[PDB]
This record gives sequence, C-alpha cells and structure tokens, in this order.
Amino acid sequence: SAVKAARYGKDNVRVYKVHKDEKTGVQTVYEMTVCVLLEGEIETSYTKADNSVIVATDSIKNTIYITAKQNPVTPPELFGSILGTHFIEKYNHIHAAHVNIVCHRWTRMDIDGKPHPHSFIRDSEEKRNVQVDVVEGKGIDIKSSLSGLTVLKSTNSQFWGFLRDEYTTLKETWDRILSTDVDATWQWKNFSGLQEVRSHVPKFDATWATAREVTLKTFAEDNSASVQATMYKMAEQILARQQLIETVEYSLPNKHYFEIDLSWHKGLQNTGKNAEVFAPQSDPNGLIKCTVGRS
Amino acid sequence: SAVKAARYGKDNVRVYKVHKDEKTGVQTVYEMTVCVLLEGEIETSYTKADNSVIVATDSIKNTIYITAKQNPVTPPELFGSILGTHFIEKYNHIHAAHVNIVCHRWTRMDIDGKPHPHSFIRDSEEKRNVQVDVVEGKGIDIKSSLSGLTVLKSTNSQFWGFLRDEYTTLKETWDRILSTDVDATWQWKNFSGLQEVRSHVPKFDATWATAREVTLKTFAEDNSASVQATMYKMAEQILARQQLIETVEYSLPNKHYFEIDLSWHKGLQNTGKNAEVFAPQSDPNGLIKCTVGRS
Amino acid sequence: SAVKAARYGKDNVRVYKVHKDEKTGVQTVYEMTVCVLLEGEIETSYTKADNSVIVATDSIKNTIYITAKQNPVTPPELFGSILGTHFIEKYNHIHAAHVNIVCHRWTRMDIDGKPHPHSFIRDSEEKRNVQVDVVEGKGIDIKSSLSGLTVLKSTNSQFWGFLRDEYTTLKETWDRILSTDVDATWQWKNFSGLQEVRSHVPKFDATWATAREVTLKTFAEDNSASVQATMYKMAEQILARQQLIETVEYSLPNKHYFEIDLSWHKGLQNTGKNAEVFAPQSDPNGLIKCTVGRS
Amino acid sequence: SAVKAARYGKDNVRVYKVHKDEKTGVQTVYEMTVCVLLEGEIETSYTKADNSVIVATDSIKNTIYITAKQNPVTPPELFGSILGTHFIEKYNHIHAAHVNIVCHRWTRMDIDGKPHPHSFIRDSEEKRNVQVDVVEGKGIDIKSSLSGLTVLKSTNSQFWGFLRDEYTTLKETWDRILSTDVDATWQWKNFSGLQEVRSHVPKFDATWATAREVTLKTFAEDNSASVQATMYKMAEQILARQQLIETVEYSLPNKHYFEIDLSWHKGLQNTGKNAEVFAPQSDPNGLIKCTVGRS
Ligand SMILES: O=c1[nH]c(=O)c2nn[nH]c2[nH]1
Ligand SMILES: O=c1[nH]c(=O)c2nn[nH]c2[nH]1
Ligand SMILES: O=c1[nH]c(=O)c2nn[nH]c2[nH]1
Ligand SMILES: O=c1[nH]c(=O)c2nn[nH]c2[nH]1
Ligand code: NA
Ligand code: NA
Ligand code: NA
Ligand code: NA
Repeated sequence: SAVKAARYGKDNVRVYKVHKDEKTGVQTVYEMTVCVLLEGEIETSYTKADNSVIVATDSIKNTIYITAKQNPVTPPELFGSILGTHFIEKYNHIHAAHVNIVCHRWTRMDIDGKPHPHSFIRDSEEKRNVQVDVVEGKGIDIKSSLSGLTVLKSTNSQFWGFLRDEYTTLKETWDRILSTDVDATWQWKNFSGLQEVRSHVPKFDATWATAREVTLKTFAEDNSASVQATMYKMAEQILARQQLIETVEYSLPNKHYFEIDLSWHKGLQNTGKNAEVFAPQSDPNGLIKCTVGRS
Repeated sequence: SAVKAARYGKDNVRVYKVHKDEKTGVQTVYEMTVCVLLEGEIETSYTKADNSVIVATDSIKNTIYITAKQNPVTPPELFGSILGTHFIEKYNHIHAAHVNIVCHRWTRMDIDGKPHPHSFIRDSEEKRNVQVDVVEGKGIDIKSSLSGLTVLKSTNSQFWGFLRDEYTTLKETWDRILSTDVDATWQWKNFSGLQEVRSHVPKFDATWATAREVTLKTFAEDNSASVQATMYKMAEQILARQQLIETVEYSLPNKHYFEIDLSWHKGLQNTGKNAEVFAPQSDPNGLIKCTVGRS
Repeated sequence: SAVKAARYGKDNVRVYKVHKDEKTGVQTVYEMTVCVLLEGEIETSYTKADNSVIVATDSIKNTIYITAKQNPVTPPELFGSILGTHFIEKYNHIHAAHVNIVCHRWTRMDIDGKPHPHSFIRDSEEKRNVQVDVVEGKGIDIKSSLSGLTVLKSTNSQFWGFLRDEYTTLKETWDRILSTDVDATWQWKNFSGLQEVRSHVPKFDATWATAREVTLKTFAEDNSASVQATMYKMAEQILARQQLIETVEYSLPNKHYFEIDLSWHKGLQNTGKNAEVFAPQSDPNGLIKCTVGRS
Repeated sequence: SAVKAARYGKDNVRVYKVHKDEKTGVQTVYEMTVCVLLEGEIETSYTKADNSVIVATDSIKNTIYITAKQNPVTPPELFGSILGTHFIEKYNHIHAAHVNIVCHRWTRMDIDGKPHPHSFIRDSEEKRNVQVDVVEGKGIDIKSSLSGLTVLKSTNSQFWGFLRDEYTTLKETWDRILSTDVDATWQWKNFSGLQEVRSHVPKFDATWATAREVTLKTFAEDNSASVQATMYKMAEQILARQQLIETVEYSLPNKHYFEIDLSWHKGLQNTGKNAEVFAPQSDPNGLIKCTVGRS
C-alpha cells in the first residue's frame, strides 16, 4: 500500500476580533469559523509513526489566533491568503495550505434611527465564505461564496413544457410559489501570490455585494420559467460585472409548497386561482446546480 | 393504576397562507408551525382501548388548515384563540385545547429602494410565538413571546463584586463582551372568551413591537452590571407600557467570549486593554432567568 | 414591579470521568452534560445591581468538576443529589438547587467475543437523564428518564373506531407501521435528604433497566389498538414493579409512514395487503402523552 | 457566457421497504434517504427556457419509488446501480446519473433472548452509504462508506515527537484519550455495467462488514502513535482483504478531552497520572485525512 493523498489540520476554530476607533469611539466586530488543512511531505507520519514532520494541529490553532492579531481579518479573501501563505513559507516540507473561512453576521444596531457604536445583531444565518488554496509554485486560488440566503416569491414562477412520460404525474403550472436557499460561488482567476491578492483588495467586498444584489433582484423580477432559467440569468450578470471572475456556480434547492385540496370539506375552494393555504414540504426537495463560465 | 393527566394531538404542522390585494397587486405571506394538544374525557382510550373518544390527530391537522382558510392568521394570538375555541365548542367531551404557534419571518424585499409586491427574505431565525390555553369555563390564557434574537455588545458590560470563596477562580471585570439569545415571554391577563380577545386585537402586534424595541434599546444603552440587572430593567419597562400584561419572563444565556493570552509568543499583548482577538465558547454557558410581575 | 421568580446557573457543562481498576486493568468511562440552576435570596442582584449575593456561574462550573472528582458519578440520581445538596448547605442564602443530568452512552466494545478493557462505542443517541430538585426543608425530588429510544414495528398495530365527522379523512386500518421516539419519566417518592437517597442507591439502575425492558417488550408484543392503549400498558407495568415510584409519564410521537399508491403506473399494486414501499413523513407528527399514577 | 457544468435532480427522498416472509412470518425493513442527480444534453433549459429536455424532479422521485417496488433495495450498491442505469437507458439525452444512498439502521429487537419477527430498534446513527456514478460509455463507479461511527479509548494513545517551534504550546504525552467519528470510504474498481455489478453482489455486504471490523479492532488494539499512524494501519488491512477495492479513504476528527487542573482548590490532584475528570471540547477539533491505494 501507498499514501495517495493526505491532508490534516484544525477545523471549527471560532475567532472573534474587535476593532476600536479611538477618535470616534466606534467599535466594529468580526466573527468567523476557520479551518486550515495542510499537505506536503508528511507521508511518514502515516506509514512510519514519524511525528517529526507534523506541525501539531494545536499549533495550527495558535497560528490562526496570532495571525488574526497581527493582520486585518477583512476582507476574508485577504486574511485567508495571508494565513495560507504563512504555512508554505514557514515550513519547508509543507507545500499546500487549504483555508476555509465562514463569516458570521454581526450587523450594527440602529437605536432611535442612529447607528450604535458598539451593539450588534445577528440578522440571519446567511454566511459569507471563502475557500483559499495556497499551493507552492502554483499561486493562490480563491473561491468566494454566499450561502444560507433564504428567499420566497408567492407568484411569478411557472413550470410547464417539461418531458411527460409514464413516470410523470406532475401537472403543468403557470403560477406557483418559488422558494430556495441560495448557495452561490464565484471563482477568481489564479493569483500569483500575496502581492497580487493585495492589489485587488477593494474588488472582494464589491463583488460580494454585487453577487448578492444581482441574486436578489433577478429572483424578485424574473417571471421565472424554471429554477434553471432564473439561475442562469443570475450567473450571466455576475460574470458581466467582474472580469476577474472565471466561473460562477449556483446550487439551489427547490423548497416545495403544496396546494391543499379542501373540497371534501363543504366544497371549500383552495386550489388553483383559489389557493390561499399551502403545506410547506420539508422533504424531498429538487436540487438544481449549474456552473457558468466564459465563452 | 389511574390516568392522572393526558393530552394528545398533532405537532409540527407547517402552514403557509398568502393574502392577495386585488386593488394594489401586493401579496403578503405568513408561515407558521402549529401544535394542538387536547384534553378532556379521553381516559378510556388509554385504559380500555376505546377509540370512540378520540378526535384523530389527522383530523386535528385538517382542522388547522380549514381554520386557516376561513379566518385571519394574524395576529397569532387571535388565530390561536379561534383554533382552541373550535375544539371545546365542537366536541362535548373535549374540555381544554393547548395551541402553540411559531411564526417564521418572511420580510418583504426592497429592490432598488422600493418594497417588492411579492418577494420575501428570511431575515434571521428570530421567531414570534404564542401559547394559547383554552379551558372550558376558565377562559383563554395567552403567553406571547419572541425567541432567537441574538445580540452582542463589545463593551459597556461589567461583572464585579460577586461572592468569592474557595470555589471561585473568575476575575472581576469592568469591561467585557456580552452576548445572548433573547427569549422573552409576556403573559396576558386571562380573557373571558373569544369576544374579549377580539376586542384587544390591536394590542397584540403593538406589544410585540414594544417588547422587541425595549429589549434592543435597553441592551444597547445599559452600562450593564450583570445580565440579572439588565434583564430586570427590560421587564420593568414592558410592564409599564402595557397594563394588560401580568408578568414578563426573560431567559438569557450568557454566551462567553474568552480572552486569549498570546504573551508566550514574542510577548504579544492580547489581554485586558490590549485584547483584540477572543475565542467564542460554544459551551458551557451561563443561564439567567427571571419572572417580573406587579407589586 | 417585583421579582416573582428567579433562577440562574450554568448550562451545558460537559463532564467525562474515568475509573481505573488497578487489579484488573479494566477502565470504565462516564460522560454527562450537566445543568445547575440555583434559587434563593438573590432578588437584589436583579433589582439593585447587588452582585454580593451571586455565586458566579463560573464557580458553579468549577463546583461541578470538583464534586465529580470527589464523588461517584453513578447512578446519576445519587450524583445529582450530592451536587444539589452541596449548594444549599454551603450557601446560607441559597434555598433550592435544580440539577439536570444527561448521560451519554459509552458502551464497552467486544473485540473477538471478549469485552475490551478500555475501548468504547457510542451505540445510539439514547440518553438516561435525571432531574433533581433539592429544596431546603422540603427534601429531594427526583425524576428519572430515558429518551431518544427510537423503535419501529412493521405490523401488529391497528387504528380503527375513532370519531368520524366532517373534519375526518383518515381511513380506519387493521394493519399499519408504528414508529416512535420514546420519552419515559418515572418520579420517585420525595426523599428526606441525602442519607435516604443513599439508602436506595441499588434501586436506581434496576428501575432504569426495568423501565427500558418493559418499554421494549410491551412495544414488541402488544397488538396495539392505539398509541394511547399501548403506552398505558407500559406505565401500568413499571408502577407494579417499583413501589417507590409515584408516577410514570410517557410522551410519544407517532412518526407516520404513508402508503404510496403506484396504480397510476402500469397498475402497480402497492396499497393495503400489497404495500411494500412507503414514504416516511418527517412532519407533521402525532404527539401522545399520559401520566399514570396510583389508585 | 456558457454552461460549463450542470446537474439537477431530487434530494432527500426518504424510502422505506418491508420484506415479508410468508413461510416464517419474519419481516425485514429497510430505510434509506436517496438523492439522484442527472447530467446530459440539458443546457437549453438553462439558456433558452427550453423545458422539453427536463425530466421533472418530481418524476425522478416517482421513479425512485417504482424502482424500489420492482427491485431489491439491498445491497445498496446494487440498488444504486439499477437506479442510475435506468436513467441513462430510458432517456436518450441523459448521459450520467449520480445516485447517493444513506442507509439508516433498523436492527431487529431481541425480546427474552429471541429475535423478534417484526420489531426493530435504531441502534445508533451510524450510516452505511453509497455513491454510484453511472456514466454512459464509462461504466459504473461505486464508492461505499460507513459514517457516524463514534468511538473512544481511555488510554493506549500517545502523541509525542512532533515539530516544536515558536508557535507550539502543546505538551508531549504518552497517555491520552482518543475519540473520533469514523468516516471510511472504499472505492471499487470500475464496473462495466449492471451485469458485472450483479456478479459481485456477495462482496458488497462482506466488504462493509470487514471494513467495520478492521476499523473497530485496529482502534481498540493499536497503541496509537497518532491518529495518522492508526488510520493508515486500518486502510492497509482493508486493501489486503479485498482485491476489488482500489483505494480506501479515512476522514477522522480528533475530538479533544482536556485535563482539568484542580490544584488551585485545596491542592486537589487531577492531572497526569492523577487525571480522572476531563472536559470534553466541542470545538475546535483536529481533522486528519488520508487516501491509501496500491503500490
Ligand atoms: O494524533 C494527533 N495527530 C496530530 O496531527 C495532532 N496535532 N495535535 N494533536 C494531535 N494528535
Ligand atoms: O395511535 C393513534 N392515536 C391517535 O390518537 C391517532 N390519531 N390519528 N392516528 C392515530 N393513531
Ligand atoms: O452577568 C453575569 N451574571 C452572572 O451570574 C455570572 N456568573 N459568572 N459570570 C456572570 N455574568
Ligand atoms: O423549476 C423547476 N425545475 C425542475 O427541474 C423541476 N422539476 N420539477 N419541478 C421543477 N421545477
Ligand atoms: Na514550503
Ligand atoms: Na366541550
Ligand atoms: Na441554604
Ligand atoms: Na442515454
């Protein structure tokens, strides 16, 4: 037998950082969950019980805190790139670092119409994520995403004209509820190293904001022919607005809401044009994916 | 042996309702999870296999959908009271109904600065809940609550002057992070029946809004001596603003964020006044409760 | 306003303890999650910011570890009683302690047909729990339970003869699947104090074992007329076998498995006597409760 | 823009099947959660709103139930291969099917030392899984796994001799607790089609049993130098026992249990050789992965 692939590190490292403006008294908080996995010349830890090649996962944890102390943690694309680069530069035998960051929302409270200097609310479990792969001699690959963005529209969704055969019971419809949890990922062109990532810092927050805005507007305004058609429109627009993105991937559940026929009860009308009360279905769910790139 | 207490019914009934304004084209959605448990002269179903006394839980489910079709589902205090009353009026041998409703957020989207007519976002997993106990000959008892409101302040929280003995290691502090998930419940005076609940309909949404506003403002503005002292200030204000409330109960976890001593690493200063990076603790957590009533 | 009720403490305290037999080399592990909430003369911490009356929740945490170091942690009824008594004896102004313990399964591995001395497996998320209320001058009240015991029988369950009216669509059945997650609680007679709890130590594990055995056997062997009738048979037997129990409470979801009509597809027969493939329903679910006591 | 990749289908399809032996009266149940995603000539559903190429996800759901009605559902490797093959054979424009199956445990109850004919218990949330990729013209690729197998050993684990630098605080140890949740995957050699999968049917259950047995025995008996070294020993043995496996992958969290220094309290000794009470850590956790193949 031989080791074909190996990686190891620390997962689920929760980190909070506060920035305090001495002039204004305004404080800003960041909270993330971080995972770092390393690869390199470590096969002998598996095959020969040679621990000398192991940077202990506990040390990886310490390194995350130290790096957060000495560097900006925003945008997460930058922090992830700093953190990954550290490991390949510090340890001769480590040749790749894989950094995943999940950013949790702490949104400044408005109290009596004014932004509060040091109080925050978790407005939704929507996350902003990054995956950063730092590979020695191959640069820095960054995938940015938003996830857990849950939306619903109560009309202006259709689904007709699909294949009908002996396995089909679904009725065509020209008016249905459409609800999903949005997972959207944009992959940046490969960066040569940290200097290049630094050069593009302003683009990271702006592209996240654009991706979110395009997602919401397209969902709200499209008279949707299918999840497939609406998601493609989203991806097309993001690629048009940021030339440094190579691909956009969407993964969308179709969270079904079923009509309830109540006609058995005193002829009550609750289907089609008369439908008011529906039964949300926890499972199963459609799952629709697509990756869109450039011609 | 004897049956000392019994209740049964249907839990986890998901319900969605849409309201469509024909004039404006504006649609409004409501989504809830409902539980209904019944009590009454049903002992023989347990002791003698006498199913004749059982309103099937499946029928309870149907009743929830039918009731939602024929009645307003908002405010939930009203819907719960209608639903509970139905069972005690319809079935001679049923003498109490216990209705729990959890309301999920579907907040209208703003697209380009204007409210969208039929598109919604789940902005946080904060819930608005009601528990309604309808007891034949004893009226309607309603407990309203908000839950899952997660907040954090990065300063203006203190904790000193507590009991110190041989079990104590905690250091006194004049500046710490305070974070919690708010669970707040206000109990209404007993209502004589549905007519009285209807008479107070406007008070339900207004009191929820007040409870939420008082919670947020007090949390943000109090230079907190402890969770105990801050929560009492919240409860006091709610009772002052709504005379039909008899008690207010808060249940608050103290979600700890620990300083990380980094001085072992090149004398890095990250404690006390120099603290920037902290470790959020998933467990354990303080849990502080209080019920406040009138003199 | 006035404080009507207050309690506070530490939740979610994870504790592991190992016992090592020097003679045999056999090791035995216990893992629990503990919550302790205190009541007493603490109103002024809420109303006056008087922290002098507060035993810090951090100190409660330390006390749990110290108590586990110096005492047996099994049976949990005993450990809970020791822990609760500590607080009322140590602190003059604390008058009640409420201790909840959840015990996690670590079952010794059998390797090649022999019990391993120090290796364990988590065989299911079934828990053994205790709630212990130690109230000064009123003794020790203990509720023991098992929870998360998930079972299914594929036949020998019936449900017919229930009330039928204009809200009823459920068909009567003489053969259905019955599946539930068992939550069973037995409440002990009040104990005068720790000496009396110690005197009954052997009864605690034996009664848990009996409760579990009666639950499983009755479920498997009863040709069930309803969840109500089967659960009553369980409770009756437990009360018969342990005279120091005052009441038994069961809370049982009815986890539905629906027939799937496939007759639309080439006349495939999958209902009634021909039913082979079913659709488990995640929600909604029936919920059936009963508390059984002595004549 | 262009569609670079696309797949769609139905997720979270819960399925139960019962087998009834008419001769013996013995019943056997299977419960699974199934996901099926399709690929093929479907780009126009995304780019042109052409639904004619879409096999509706609802129809995929129906197909899963029909296929389960007409075929064995065990071993899951076979069922997955039947299900995947169906889609590529039935639909000209569908060229790949991706089938994921999670099998839930329903273990026959022993009542009074005898196996019960129709009563079952969920003994742990351990799963047996398969991923089957059926690709037209490229055969059938099957990855089998077990997951959610949670184990702990209280001694006979060591970790010393790792890299020490200015980021290291971890002390070397010759005796620690080791606990993990095992995720183990074995990848079969590519099969040419369904006939070949059928020819190897007996190997599937046998290899699962072997993988589980090797995992448990190795964990229990290895005086472990690290998670890395122990997991490699596991993978080596599985590859030795089944020649039709090409690779074995393990992914193991290191679930930490920390010593608690109690010496501040009356000199209580609870570290090193005196350690009895530990604090299980929910997060962070080490994460160690390896893929082992043949020389
Ligand atoms: O078994 C281990 N492997 C590791 O890589 C490691 N790092 N810290 N502790 C550890 N334990
Ligand atoms: O066992 C049952 N008890 C009930 O009360 C019920 N209601 N619907 N189905 C049921 N099954
Ligand atoms: O606000 C607090 N209240 C308490 O009771 C406590 N105990 N430890 N820390 C604490 N903080
Ligand atoms: O938008 C949809 N896309 C699909 O592929 C599908 N299949 N069933 N319903 C559906 N809705
Ligand atoms: Na390197
Ligand atoms: Na009545
Ligand atoms: Na006392
Ligand atoms: Na094909």
